[PDB]
Amino acid sequence: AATSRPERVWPDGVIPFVIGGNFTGSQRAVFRQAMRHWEKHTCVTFLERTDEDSYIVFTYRPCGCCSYVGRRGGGPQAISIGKNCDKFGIVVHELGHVVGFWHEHTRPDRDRHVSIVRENIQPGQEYNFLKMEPQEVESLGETYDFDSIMHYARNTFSRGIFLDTIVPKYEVNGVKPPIGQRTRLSKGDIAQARKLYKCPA
Ligand SMILES: CCCCC[C@@H](C(=O)NCNC(=O)c1ccc(-c2ccc(C(=O)N[C@@H](CC(=O)O)C(=O)O)c(OCC)c2)o1)[C@@H](CC)N(O)C=O
Ligand SMILES: [Zn+2]
Ligand SMILES: [Zn+2]
Repeated sequence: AATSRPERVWPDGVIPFVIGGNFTGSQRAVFRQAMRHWEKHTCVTFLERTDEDSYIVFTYRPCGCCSYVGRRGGGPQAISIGKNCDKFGIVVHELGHVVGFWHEHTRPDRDRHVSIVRENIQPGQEYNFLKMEPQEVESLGETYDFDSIMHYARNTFSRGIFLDTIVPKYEVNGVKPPIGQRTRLSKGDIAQARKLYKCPA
């Protein structure tokens, strides 16, 4: 679910950052490592902000709303981290928003790849499962990525942990594809980010 908006792509892949107060040394290091993980596999670079007008701010607040998708422009933008969402893989996911990715399951073509089980969604959280409108996403010829760091788990926003809200529609390597990994960027995330940022081959 890569943004279609050219203005949201950070110029030259350069993303200035500020780490806010109220984070421990340990948390600050994880933010650095998550950024480095993005840097190792793509042409995106994260720089300590000096006088840039547009930059990200690691903002201490409860997990949830919101981390801005792509470059906002004309000022700072939040990447929001709290006590229950400060681990490496979660920060890598939220940095996925920063670089310009929406959630994978919101791709305009997602109904070919996953079923949404509406009856299992927590009432009031259904809006999180709406597709992006087709003018808002350009997938750059890349296949729907079940292994994406941007993909929801099977029971995200579910009424109960044993109730699925998202079910892949078909098998990959003779098994239903696992979804919701928060370990590392997938092959697909890297390939798609490289296309989005026009990285040298
Ligand atoms: C109502 C939508 C809820 C989305 C929550 C979601 C999320 O952040 N998803 C991705 N983002 C969005 O969908 C989305 C929509 C609008 C915005 C957004 C984000 C940040 C700002 C911002 O930087 N605000 C400033 C204050 C300000 O300048 O007004 C701040 O927080 O300091 C934003 O500002 C309005 C444009 C919008 O994000 C989060 C869940 C854990 N998640 O998945 C994280 O990985
Ligand atoms: Zn997210
Ligand atoms: Zn993708």
